[PDB]
Amino acid sequence: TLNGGITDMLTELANFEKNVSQAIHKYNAYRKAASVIAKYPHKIKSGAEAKKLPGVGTKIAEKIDEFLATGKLRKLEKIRQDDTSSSINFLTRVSGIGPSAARKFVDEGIKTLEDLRKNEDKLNHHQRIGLKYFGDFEKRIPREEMLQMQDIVLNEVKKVDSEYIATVCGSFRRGAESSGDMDVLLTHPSFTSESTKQPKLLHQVVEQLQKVHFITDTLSKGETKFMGVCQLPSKNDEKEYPHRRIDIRLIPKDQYYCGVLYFTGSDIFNKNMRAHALEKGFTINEYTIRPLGVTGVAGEPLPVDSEKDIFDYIQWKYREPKDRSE
DNA sequence: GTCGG
DNA sequence: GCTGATGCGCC
DNA sequence: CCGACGGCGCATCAGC
Ligand SMILES: Nc1ccn([C@H]2C[C@H](O)[C@@H](COP(=O)(O)OP(=O)(O)OP(=O)(O)O)O2)c(=O)n1
Ligand SMILES: *CC[C@H](OP(*)(=O)O)[C@H](O)COP(=O)(O)O
Ligand SMILES: [Mg+2]
Ligand SMILES: [Mg+2]
Ligand SMILES: [Mg+2]
Ligand SMILES: [Mg+2]
Ligand SMILES: [Mg+2]
Repeated sequence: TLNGGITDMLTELANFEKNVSQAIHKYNAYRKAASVIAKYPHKIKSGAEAKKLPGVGTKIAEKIDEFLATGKLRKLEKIRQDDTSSSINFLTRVSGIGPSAARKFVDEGIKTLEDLRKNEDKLNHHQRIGLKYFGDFEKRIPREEMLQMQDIVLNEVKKVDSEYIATVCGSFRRGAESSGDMDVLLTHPSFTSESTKQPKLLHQVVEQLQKVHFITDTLSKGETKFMGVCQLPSKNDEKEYPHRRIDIRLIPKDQYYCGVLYFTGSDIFNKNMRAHALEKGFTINEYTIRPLGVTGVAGEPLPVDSEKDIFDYIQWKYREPKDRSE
């Protein structure tokens, strides 16, 4: 936690701009600045030193000088002591409650956990499950438990059809000692960029995981993306494991490398890499890397035979999953 | 809030 | 129905 | 100073 105080301050400012101000670009500006300062291998002495880093301008430099002087930020001190700002920030921690829904609830007098539980009728399905597991979803997953969850998913997927390949991505594939949730990239030979030779390919895997009581709830479900809740089985007399968030993304098998690049992240690494691609006249999504024409229209997919191939196109040296974190 | 053109 | 916009989610 | 800021899946709603 070398520049922990500064990165915490910038994260708190980011969350305010997203949750209260609904200023997504100011949120992205603060997260970018937080990320670059976290990687900086010196104790920052002044704002002028911070200002030399990319993504740190005049206003963040001024907030760092204030922070290093006083140990706090008057702007945050005031945000913390404002009821409406504080209420919106709390409600946004419930899965399914974003900035819009949070501000709506605060206007209806719903500002606390007790207010939410008294007014379940006013919540959509996602928001009901977010409230139900509010405590559990706050908790991080030790790598040891992620390895157990991996064993269940991969073995259960193999039982449905041995042609499925399931890859656990997110912070796990970046080699983190704990993860916020479980992200599963799924492929099957019968789903490519060219044809859907089999229907219900994702449905069948979700059903199997429900059948053995691993998946416990569904937040949303379509043909390619599942968003739900799972839980490790516990032994006799021992306390239940917390309920965990699970994302399952079915990716065309021929577009695996763009898919696994997307799903490995981190989110800030993806934004930086995709931003850099545009500067080099390319657009990257989870399916393809495409060149941009003179117009700014995306051309045809370029050939990708590895993660590294995508880095080569945008003239970046390969970063291993472990060097893509914040 | 930042920054390259 | 459908489409397009918006909210909230994922990395 | 200015335009751009990553890209998209699913749920929900307004308008036809
Ligand atoms: N969900 C997945 C995972 C992998 N693959 C394919 C892509 C590659 O052709 C091969 C394995 O690639 P990986 O990047 O997963 O390689 P590993 O690091 O697991 O193993 P190795 O280094 O031996 O290739 O399987 C796939 O179609 N679907
Ligand atoms: C950090 C100071 C702010 O920078 P931004 O362009 O969000 C403004 O300079 C003043 O703060 P605000 O008036 O409270 O937004
Ligand atoms: Mg700078
Ligand atoms: Mg939230
Ligand atoms: Mg995340
Ligand atoms: Mg995750
Ligand atoms: Mg996730």
